[PDB]
Amino acid sequence: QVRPKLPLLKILHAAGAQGEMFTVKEVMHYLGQYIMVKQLYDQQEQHMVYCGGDLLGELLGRQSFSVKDPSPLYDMLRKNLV
Amino acid sequence: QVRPKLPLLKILHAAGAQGEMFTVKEVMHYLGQYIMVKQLYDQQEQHMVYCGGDLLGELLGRQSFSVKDPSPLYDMLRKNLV
Ligand SMILES: Cc1c(Cl)ccc2c(/C=C3\NC(=O)N(Cc4ccc(F)c(F)c4)C3=O)c[nH]c12
Ligand SMILES: Cc1c(Cl)ccc2c(/C=C3\NC(=O)N(Cc4ccc(F)c(F)c4)C3=O)c[nH]c12
Repeated sequence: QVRPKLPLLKILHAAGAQGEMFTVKEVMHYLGQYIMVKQLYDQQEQHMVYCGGDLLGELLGRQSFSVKDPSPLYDMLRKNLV
Repeated sequence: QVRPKLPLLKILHAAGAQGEMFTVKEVMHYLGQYIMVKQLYDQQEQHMVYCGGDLLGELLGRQSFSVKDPSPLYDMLRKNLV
């Protein structure tokens, strides 16, 4: 089981998660939710996430990532779920 | 506002919608959910919706569409709303 730190719960909750303990599938569904509802992906680079000045970005530290290559976010997730 | 038809009413509900009437975009937005959660998009081709055999397929009439060129179910709402 995974209890994230506040900041990511923050993206997390904000995509309608509830609570503190979680799974990794679950942590991946809400971050997807978030990107989809925040509509953060690129209308023309459909796999590219643009989260400049957006709290994901904050948490990832990049302004962009590709989902076709998800590493930098794993290193977010490798970093953030206790 | 729009009265979605059962077979599209089928698909909305599958991604946790409820009711009989919905706006365009909540609607636009459940399809969004159906597709995300069911992984209808191709992981390499992310703007690409691989849906044959799925309810969505035939209701689109099809086996995919380009989420860049949505006219099939922009067309499939227009005949399935309301
Ligand atoms: C990378 C990534 C993550 Cl993580 C999460 C969501 C997305 C994503 C989402 C969408 N692209 C799109 O065009 N729509 C609107 C849409 C809805 C239903 C239709 F049937 C339809 F044709 C069009 C989207 O929801 C594109 N990349 C993503
Ligand atoms: C076209 C279209 C429609 Cl219509 C609806 C949804 C999508 C879509 C969604 C995803 N692609 C992806 O790789 N994930 C996983 C994911 C989870 C958490 C993250 F943080 C993340 F970066 C990536 C997705 O959820 C990609 N194209 C779509």
